[PDB]
Amino acid sequence: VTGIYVKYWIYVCAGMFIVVSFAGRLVVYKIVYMFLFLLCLTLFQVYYTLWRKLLRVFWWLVVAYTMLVLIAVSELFSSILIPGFFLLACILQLHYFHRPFMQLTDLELDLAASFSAVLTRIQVFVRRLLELHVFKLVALYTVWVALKEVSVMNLLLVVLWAFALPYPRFRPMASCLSTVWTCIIIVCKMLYQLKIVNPNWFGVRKGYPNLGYIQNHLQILLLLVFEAVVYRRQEHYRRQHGTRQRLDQDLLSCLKYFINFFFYKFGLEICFLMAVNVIGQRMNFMVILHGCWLVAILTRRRREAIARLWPNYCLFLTLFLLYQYLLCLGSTNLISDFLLLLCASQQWQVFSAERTRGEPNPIPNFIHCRSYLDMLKVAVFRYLFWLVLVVVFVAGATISIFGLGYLLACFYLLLFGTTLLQKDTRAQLVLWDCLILYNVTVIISKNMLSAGIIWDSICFFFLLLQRRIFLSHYFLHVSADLKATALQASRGFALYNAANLKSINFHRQIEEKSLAQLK
Repeated sequence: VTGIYVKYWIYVCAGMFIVVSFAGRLVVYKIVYMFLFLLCLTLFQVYYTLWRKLLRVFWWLVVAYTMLVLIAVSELFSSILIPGFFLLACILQLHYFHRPFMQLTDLELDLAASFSAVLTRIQVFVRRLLELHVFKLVALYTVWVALKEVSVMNLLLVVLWAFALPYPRFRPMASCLSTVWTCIIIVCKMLYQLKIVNPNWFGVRKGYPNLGYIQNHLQILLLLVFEAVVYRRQEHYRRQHGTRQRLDQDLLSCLKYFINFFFYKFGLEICFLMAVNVIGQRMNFMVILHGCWLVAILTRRRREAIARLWPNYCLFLTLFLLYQYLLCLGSTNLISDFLLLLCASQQWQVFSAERTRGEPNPIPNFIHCRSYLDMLKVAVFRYLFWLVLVVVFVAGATISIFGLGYLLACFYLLLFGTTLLQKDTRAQLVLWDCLILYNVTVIISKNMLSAGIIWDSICFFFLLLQRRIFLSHYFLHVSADLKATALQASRGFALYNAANLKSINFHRQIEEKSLAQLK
């Protein structure tokens, strides 16, 4: 208990600074003290050496605050309980928790196993997803900036995020510099709430309540500081304390080999899917140019020429995003377009990972006999190639103002699916590319009207999934079934002939016995 009472210092101080607002109007009394304290904590964290080594600055800030507030000054019973207890909690830390909470941060009934293992593994996955939470901080930053209320030059901070997203030379330096620029933006935000207003690059919204007009920037710089705290805890956990082949034992190892590499050879597919959702949601000629370049970057075949266009993909993203935000300035569609740029940035990052029969060999074993692969592995590998025609048909249901062509297409496919696997993969991929092209025509065609987007997008999604299947040497042994089932049919026909001959000569003898009985 003494560790929990001697370590919980910085978060409780930030809680005092967060609940220490609204003791008067916009002055140096309540809010500006907490703003300067959060800015001092930001300078201590981003100065890369005062993460826990500015106890002189902490004690001197407590000393200056208590000295000015105690030698300077129903309404006089909570402010002395606010800042009086602020100085009292600073001195109570100086007597209890300024030595222990700052010295330990140096650099020199069986739920307990699930609790500790989940804590350590959630910390590890939270670091690997704290790169992704720098991305999610960009996400919530824009989703509060351009989707709820415009912050203090929100275009500038979201633009810092915007060129921070695709570039790894920016990311470690520009992450801390973005925390510093968001802290300076919060300083300029709380310095803009003055009372001399005398009542397009400022947007002074005249913040009334003096608490709500900072939380979209205070929580933003605080999320960047939570990322900085995760980086510091990453350094601390580094100083202290599935395989691509071992997935074939159970479904949890499949989930481990999935979660480690969920975007690895899946990425550009989900990129195109998010592009499809963006084109569906945006409804603009900007989305028409977006879909023109997206379908053009689909129009070449492999994962190699498009891999050369993928730095050019990041190039048109960086050419598009800032101009789009400033042109809307002087949307939520732009927020999900930034999410699309985030997925494309992730792909542009991890494309060239050259660090790292065969697995095709246990697969004809793995079409009937597995621990738990086959129940899902060939339900994927066989019982989706028909289900795609079901979702083609329901896309032709809802609304088919012209969807009859893909009804006739799934008619041809529904007749020809037994033998289209029996084609070789060249013509298979030819006809699949033809089919996905004739799909992605119609979405941009339904963008040229100035509903029914989701079923076409889901059809497209399953089409990318089967394209991954139809390349794969994992699928070749499911395809090897079809040569056998094409060959052995006449033997089964002769088996039905022999079985019904057995039935007829089973019934003739019964009738002979009954006629003998009657005679």
